[PDB]
Amino acid sequence: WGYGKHNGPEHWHKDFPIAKGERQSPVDIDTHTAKYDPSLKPLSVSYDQATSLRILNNGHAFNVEFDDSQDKAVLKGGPLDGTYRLIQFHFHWGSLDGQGSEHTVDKKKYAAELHLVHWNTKYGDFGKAVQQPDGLAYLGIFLKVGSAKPGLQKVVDVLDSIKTKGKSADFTNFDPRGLLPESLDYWTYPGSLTTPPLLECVTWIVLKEPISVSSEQVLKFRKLNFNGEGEPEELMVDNWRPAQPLKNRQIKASF
Ligand SMILES: [Hg+2]
Ligand SMILES: [Zn+2]
Repeated sequence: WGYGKHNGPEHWHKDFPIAKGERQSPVDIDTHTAKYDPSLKPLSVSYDQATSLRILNNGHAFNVEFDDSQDKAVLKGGPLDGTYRLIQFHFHWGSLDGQGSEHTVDKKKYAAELHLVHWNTKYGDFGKAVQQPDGLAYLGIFLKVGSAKPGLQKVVDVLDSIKTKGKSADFTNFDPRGLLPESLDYWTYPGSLTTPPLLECVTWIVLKEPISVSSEQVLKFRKLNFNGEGEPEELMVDNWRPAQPLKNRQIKASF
């Protein structure tokens, strides 16, 4: 699988039949159809004790991994029931500033999309959460081109080190709190992973307010390689999956 024409999203259904499931992600968020649910509690993000370990190029993105052997960085409140632990974060960007996001608002697409992945700690490990309908919690944050995001530069500088697939580098003392928008207002719906296995275990929480980043910041992303070292260079761009059918699902708003 990949994002090319011969291994693109439109071919995933052959290896991952679930790609044609009933609760697939991403979806288009129709702000007029979204239903404001008053009984929705405020989001609770506690990343003050977060501990990043490394950054890795897995061939379809770059992952910032965190230490989740303890309730260091947690996500609770909101639509969620219990504690969810931060395991890793990654992005989805385009070839141009006109595309890159997996999620869209009123059919609009952003430069990129930040996804912070959390697993329901009553399941004890990550591997077991994927086996549950409420095993994961995803924080979707949209990125627009404008002013530079200061708290994102550490990441942008290390990319040269993980240019190719398989590469990794130590990445400690990184505070994810520098990547959140001002407001925690969100939309929530039942979904899945936007990459194979495409398991339908995720509880989506897409924040309303986007974070701006500079054109030179987004450009560093696009300099990454899908390919492994010593292989023909295939730039890591357009690593996003097209919106899927909501199929009866309902998208709720906290605002
Ligand atoms: Hg699941
Ligand atoms: Zn993602």
